[PDB]
Amino acid sequence: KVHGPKPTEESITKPRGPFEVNRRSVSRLKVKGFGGGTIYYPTNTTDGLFSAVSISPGFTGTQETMAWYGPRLASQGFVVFTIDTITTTDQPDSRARQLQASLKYLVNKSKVKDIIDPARLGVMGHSMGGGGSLKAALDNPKLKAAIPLTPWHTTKDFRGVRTPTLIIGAQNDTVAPVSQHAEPFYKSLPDKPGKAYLELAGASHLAPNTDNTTIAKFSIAWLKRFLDDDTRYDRFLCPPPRNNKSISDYRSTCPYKEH
Amino acid sequence: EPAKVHGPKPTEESITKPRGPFEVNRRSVSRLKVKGFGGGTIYYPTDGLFSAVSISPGFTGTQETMAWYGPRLASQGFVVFTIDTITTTDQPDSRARQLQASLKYLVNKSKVKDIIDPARLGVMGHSMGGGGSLKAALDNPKLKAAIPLTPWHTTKDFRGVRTPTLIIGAQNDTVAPVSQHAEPFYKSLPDKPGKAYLELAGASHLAPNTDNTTIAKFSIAWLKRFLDDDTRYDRFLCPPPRNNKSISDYRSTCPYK
Repeated sequence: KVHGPKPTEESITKPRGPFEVNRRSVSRLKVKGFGGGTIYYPTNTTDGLFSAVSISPGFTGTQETMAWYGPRLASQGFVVFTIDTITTTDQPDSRARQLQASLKYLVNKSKVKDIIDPARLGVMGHSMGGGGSLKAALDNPKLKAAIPLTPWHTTKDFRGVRTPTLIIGAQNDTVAPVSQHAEPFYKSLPDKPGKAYLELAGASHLAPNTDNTTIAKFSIAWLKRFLDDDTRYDRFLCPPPRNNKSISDYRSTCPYKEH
Repeated sequence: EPAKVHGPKPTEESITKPRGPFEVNRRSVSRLKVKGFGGGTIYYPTDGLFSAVSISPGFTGTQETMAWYGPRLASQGFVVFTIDTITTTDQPDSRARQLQASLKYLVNKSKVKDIIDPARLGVMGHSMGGGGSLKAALDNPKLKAAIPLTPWHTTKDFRGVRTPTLIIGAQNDTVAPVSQHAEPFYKSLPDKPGKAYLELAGASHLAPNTDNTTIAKFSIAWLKRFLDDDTRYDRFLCPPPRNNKSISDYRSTCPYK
């Protein structure tokens, strides 16, 4: 149950995949467990069901900070929900619950509920939202993928996360320094079902908030591989990338075996 | 993988006695012989296998604060490890890892490993150690029971804990006030596989550090029911207790099926 043609380096790095994207706003006034958001979804709803991902911003951030992920990922055959939080000062564990509440809304109530495979749901988030994604995955092992972007959390040990997790760090991050956040998070994760750490060379904490080919490629491959079980994307992930000036460090538990 | 039926069919009397039916022996584990925790004392019964439970102290506390659980529980047919932490100021999430390290030592390396059922492992702990027990269960869903005693943690949301959990609070606790620690922890836990909250009437934060018939009865019933799958002890837990002057509040997801 896969979408799109056989991928190439060229296809996965293009700003848009093969799907046209529609959007629907969800008002803060119409939902309770999070702050509303924007749903980006493939206009072609006549084929198979799609996997879905919710994406959280960080502290003081709104969905505007994450908007680029909407078209970039939805155009690859996903439903993508860029959420706002109840308040912009919500902490990571609250962000976790808001991510889960947003997925519940998407599958139970939203206008696109019947185009989503409710068994194939992921989380992503920036900064405290990335901390939130780790805790959301810890608390719901049914989640099939997590992508914490320059994550920040006071909890450091995520050994209980059973979800395939790609942590994206920023080498020169001073807000969530990788030695204190991304790296301990990654090292704590179990060997299986699959993890990776991708560190963006020369990047700062805000790198996730603007179109980034490296973030896009690896996030598309991760969601394809783990939400869709699409092994045609394994080639992008394993063996780990080499000779990439954008990537200052990479760690993995390649190969990732279907079990 | 069959359940255990250690000891005689229980009664109110049998479960409230300080010393249960099994003879207790004890072995020290040196701090200098382990790395993942601070050593401890293993209490174990005198041709079957027994479930095992590790027990953490709280902040600035040593195993002496939890020593009474060793005989009281081991005499009911359990291997009980009262651990020390690497330092007395270790934080809850570190205490979680030390509880898990202590269990791994028990099953892989200890002098009592031949009598332990490695499939049936639980955690308990006081205060920060009770926060630790919640995090240990969050992180290892194979654990079959958790008993956080007057727990303290900064993390409040344990909805990801898949282990049967009995939280014991103290009504008048000012260190880990129930409204800020035990109650939010309990409410966050999932409905299944089974949870309970027992609040000790008039009790302070230090209630868990002295022989307490209520703590003992409910802890024995919980470990029997969930580490051993010994449903002969269901009767003590469900329906919830009533008319008990020692219990100022009780919450459950009875029945536990």
